[PDB]
Amino acid sequence: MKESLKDRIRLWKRLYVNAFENALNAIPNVKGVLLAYNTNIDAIKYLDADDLEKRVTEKGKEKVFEIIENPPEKISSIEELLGGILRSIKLGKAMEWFVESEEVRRYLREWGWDELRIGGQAGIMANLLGGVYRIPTIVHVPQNPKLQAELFVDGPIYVPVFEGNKLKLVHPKDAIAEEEELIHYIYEFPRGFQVFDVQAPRENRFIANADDYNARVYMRREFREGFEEITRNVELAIISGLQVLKEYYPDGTTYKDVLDRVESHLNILNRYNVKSHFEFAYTANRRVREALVELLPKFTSVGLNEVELASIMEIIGDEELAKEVLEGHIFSVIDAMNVLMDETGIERIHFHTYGYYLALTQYRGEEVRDALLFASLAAAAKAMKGNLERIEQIRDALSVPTNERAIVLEEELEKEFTEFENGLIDMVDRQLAFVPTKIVASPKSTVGIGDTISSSAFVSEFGMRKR
Ligand SMILES: Nc1ncnc2c1ncn2[C@@H]1O[C@H](COP(=O)(O)OP(=O)(O)O)[C@@H](O)[C@H]1O
Repeated sequence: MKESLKDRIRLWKRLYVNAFENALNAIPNVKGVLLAYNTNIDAIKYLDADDLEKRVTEKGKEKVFEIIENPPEKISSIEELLGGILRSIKLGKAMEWFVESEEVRRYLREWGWDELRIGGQAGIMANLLGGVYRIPTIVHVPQNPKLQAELFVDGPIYVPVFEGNKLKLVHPKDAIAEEEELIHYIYEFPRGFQVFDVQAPRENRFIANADDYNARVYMRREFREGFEEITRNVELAIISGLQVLKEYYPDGTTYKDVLDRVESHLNILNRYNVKSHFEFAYTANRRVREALVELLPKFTSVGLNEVELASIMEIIGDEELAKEVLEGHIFSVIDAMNVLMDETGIERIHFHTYGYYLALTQYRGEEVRDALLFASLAAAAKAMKGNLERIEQIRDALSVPTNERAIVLEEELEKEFTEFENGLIDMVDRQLAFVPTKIVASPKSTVGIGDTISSSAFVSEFGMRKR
């Protein structure tokens, strides 16, 4: 049956408002979520031409400009920091270098920040799931100074504290201690920024990471010892922050030290039938990347984008597929997703990119589609306001026009697969769900959108399936 694009656009409108209502009613059904490993502080500085100008000349825009062409590994100089910000302005691509010099670290603080917000994939997810969705959340916070603890929004957000051979769950502000401030200085520039000669073709950002704890994924005592106690409190779990692991460290330690600890956590989660999602962020190290892929079988769900899916295909050996996946060919993406599920036996894969999301699941049902639709609204709301606070703000996203090209793209899925409903395809032993998303032109924040996308779909889908 023929279906005009205007009718299709109308049809998705109804699906979106229904998914939303369905999600709002299901969310209250999730008993608890554990957010693990990376949490920190995000110090945001809105770049000012004159300031950066005055600043670069100071050190001497000599070395600074040499850094643009020959970028270093980490930031060990003030030249390397400014050369790095500019370069990020040039290529207009998002970068992040690790500040190794305590000297540069003092520079960063003096330079200051315009505002502060929680950082870390776990941290951002805590404020969203706990503060916004109000789902009782337990989160890992490596260092909890007062500056860190107060970045947490009021809501059912807890941190585990060993109260005399008694594991208690208390709010961050009630668990402050004299620890280190783990700051990630985020420098952002508009779609058109003006510095020296260089112009920015897009609104991006450079991150100066002065975080020594999340770099090595150090675990709090409670997570290394009372993990089984914590786990008893949750229904779901979202793991992240491992993409930082290196094969070898100068102190003779290795990635194995950490993964060994992580694998035993997954076994406890499994033992209690906790559904877990892994955020497979891009992992530059191949050996570490291979290790993470072998861990996948122990997870219920996975989330990844194009670059990440492709990166897995490369190590999995499917080098031809990875190339097309990076090429953005949607029928190739589906292929890679099926290959990955064949390879790992994982229960669910949520793929997100610009314009549409895909979810390959072994189980069937509309909940997977509505969850992806709720997540798309949440991502739009977030990009719109920059900062979410109430679950209502998400209702505003309904006014954002759906990606029309993704709608046209469904027609091809339709002639290729067995759509039994819109965005729903029946496969022999699995289901495929497709959802055209809502792109926000010139967004506010854009800092934790990917986390917003993955956690919102994973959590809401579960509440909906929990029924
Ligand atoms: N302006 C925007 N409007 C709607 N969605 C966006 C926008 N910018 C990014 N997104 C979505 O969020 C995702 C970003 O996630 P990801 O690629 O993992 O990167 P990051 O972790 O840096 O946010 C994209 O895949 C895209 O689907």
